[PDB]
Amino acid sequence: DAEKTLNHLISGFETFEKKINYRFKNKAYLLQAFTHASYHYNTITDCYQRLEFLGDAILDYLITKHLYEDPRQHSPGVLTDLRSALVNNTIFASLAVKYDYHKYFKAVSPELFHVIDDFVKFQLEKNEEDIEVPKAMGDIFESLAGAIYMDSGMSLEVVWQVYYPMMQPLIEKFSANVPRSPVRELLEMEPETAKFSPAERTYDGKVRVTVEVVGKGKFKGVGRSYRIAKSAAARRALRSLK
Amino acid sequence: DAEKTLNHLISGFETFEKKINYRFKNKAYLLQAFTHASYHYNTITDCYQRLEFLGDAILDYLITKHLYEDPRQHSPGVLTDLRSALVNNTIFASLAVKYDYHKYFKAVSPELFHVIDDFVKFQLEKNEEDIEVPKAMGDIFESLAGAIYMDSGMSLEVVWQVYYPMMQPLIEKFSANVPRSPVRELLEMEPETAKFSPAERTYDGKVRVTVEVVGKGKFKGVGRSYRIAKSAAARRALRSLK
Repeated sequence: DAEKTLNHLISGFETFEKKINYRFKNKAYLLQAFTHASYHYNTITDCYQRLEFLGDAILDYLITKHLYEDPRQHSPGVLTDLRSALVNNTIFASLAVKYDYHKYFKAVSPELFHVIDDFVKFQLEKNEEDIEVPKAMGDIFESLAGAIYMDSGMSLEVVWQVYYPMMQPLIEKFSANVPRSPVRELLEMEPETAKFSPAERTYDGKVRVTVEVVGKGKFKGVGRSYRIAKSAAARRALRSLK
Repeated sequence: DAEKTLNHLISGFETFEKKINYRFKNKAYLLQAFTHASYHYNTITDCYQRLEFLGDAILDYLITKHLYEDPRQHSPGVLTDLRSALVNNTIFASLAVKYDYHKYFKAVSPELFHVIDDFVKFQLEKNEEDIEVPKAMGDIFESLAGAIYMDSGMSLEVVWQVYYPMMQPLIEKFSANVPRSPVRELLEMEPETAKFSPAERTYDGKVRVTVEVVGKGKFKGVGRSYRIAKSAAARRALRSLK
């Protein structure tokens, strides 16, 4: 008999919905999100794997919409590093356990749990390297996103309401700690008080540019593109004025 | 002088906006989307690279929302193949030229254009293998998506209004031509007239399942997960009834 097999299965999820602050209308989405493959007891939904897939795309689109909107207005080279370091099944996974995803994880695997656990313990100790990683726990951070979306009528903002909070901090500590895109570093630096020459091309076919400043004189950049010539000019500048 | 440098730069884009059926309020988004790095003439926007990045995520989220909603309700193994074959900078690129993206591409590179061209010609001939690929032309199929979105106040549906049309056909020809997920192959096949045993586990620890049918008798599947045991049961079934 179904309708009750289920309550059986979601007993406890009460806290989890509390912890993450969201409340599932179809609880079956919750459960599935969390049903691994080895959990041969659940016969009423698919494992979460199909919601893992979906969820990726979402977190992607999102962490990306994010990084790209950052007023730090990153260079595109650092954007793909940042994208790459932030979407990352190992990060996803370290969030899940920061968030207890592993307390409601449904599977059959002692094997897997000593892992999952040796893994959980590492994370927290660290929090006042060589430690292997429970793939699945990035995998469910994904799935849930899928789950929640599918719950809210496919709402991106909703999923974001929930998940921002969780990465917001990580995302932020990554970015402060990068290459200050040097034009922006210093359009910011000296606002309307630094000026950029038209672009002018060169004998070995590169673009060159030149920056003047407030009685701090003028610096001269070169590179194979404008964007680059520009920052190279900025970079030599940025240097002086320290 | 700026305001006119620009009209200079977008002369022609009239057709392109026509061809794809969309009309840019800020034309500068259009232009940028299309400004390569080697195009040292444009000094009023960034090259499109930052909009390439953004655009990826979008097409991703989208082609994905797509594949996952497909009533064929694919297995998750085929979903990542399909995702992988459809998002693919080489496909993106073959759409761009199917769509003339290359007529409005701004760059400096004869070098690149013999490529771009030897490339364009190949595609069309084919249309009533060893041919190398202009990365940039997937790259701008992406960017535009970025562009358009950024134009429409960040509207996903809008970008989709435009881009669906372009992949809709490709997407569709890929899917018809895959592994028919065998449960679905035949919940479809024989609707309410095929039944699935509870799951029952085994001596070497796998899940097993059994399917009965309309006086077409009963077939028996095994695999390390339920989902799998199921289709394996389905598969042996599917076989008989041909």
